[PDB]
Amino acid sequence: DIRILMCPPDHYDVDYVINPWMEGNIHKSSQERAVEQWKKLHQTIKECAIVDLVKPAKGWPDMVFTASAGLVLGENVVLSRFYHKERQGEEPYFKAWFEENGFTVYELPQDLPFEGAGDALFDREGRWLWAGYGFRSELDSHPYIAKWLDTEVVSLRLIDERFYHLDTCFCPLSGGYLLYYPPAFDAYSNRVIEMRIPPEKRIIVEELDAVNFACNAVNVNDIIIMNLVSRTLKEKLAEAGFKVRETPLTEFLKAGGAAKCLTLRVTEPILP
Repeated sequence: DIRILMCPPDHYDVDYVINPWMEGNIHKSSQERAVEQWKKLHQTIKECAIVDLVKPAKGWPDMVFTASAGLVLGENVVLSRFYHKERQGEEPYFKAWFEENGFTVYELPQDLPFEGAGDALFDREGRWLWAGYGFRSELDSHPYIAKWLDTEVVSLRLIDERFYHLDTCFCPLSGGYLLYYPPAFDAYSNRVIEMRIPPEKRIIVEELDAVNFACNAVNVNDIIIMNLVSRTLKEKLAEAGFKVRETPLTEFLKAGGAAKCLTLRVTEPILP
């Protein structure tokens, strides 16, 4: 009953620069290698969850990054309104997928950016929604989300342009654990995190792992899937009870995304 939406890299390239990882990388991706990497990730995820696919649209290479299609809870989705025109053309295709698959879609005002699960991730027990802002999603979008989805929203301010989406530096896990990179957040936001997640449940990443997108991890039950990380972090995760599966995603890091960015969990139960 866990289903994840992905989108294959049929039209994938680096064609523009809308985050720091893309600088110097235009046309530096190998589409064939990207296909191989994506297929390995898809197979690994499919061993843990059902994978649904949306057909990619030519001219929107970042459509592979389905985490930003929208924010799902129950039968509802808040559709993303992308900050950059370079991704705004993905919106009708994602909307069509959500409507075809039975979701009720909420749409933000056109002038109010919000980038979906890329910037907003539920606490895994459903106690609240963590929502990033500062580079893509506007803080003013958070009340809309709170009302549309009937959830407390805990807003977190991102301060490092490399970690421009919440999901690149912050990953709620099963068992109450949180995998995150504190320097991506301002001091107040770190205090907000710390008030809610006690130290024994924090899995703190160091910069070396952060810049390899360690926090951009897919977690299904006790399995965590990520691009590549240190033995130090792998041992911390194993001690917390997680089975780590690594799979190479270098062609996607050239666009500033990794395993989690390539996925959207479309089964998010409403929990009592």
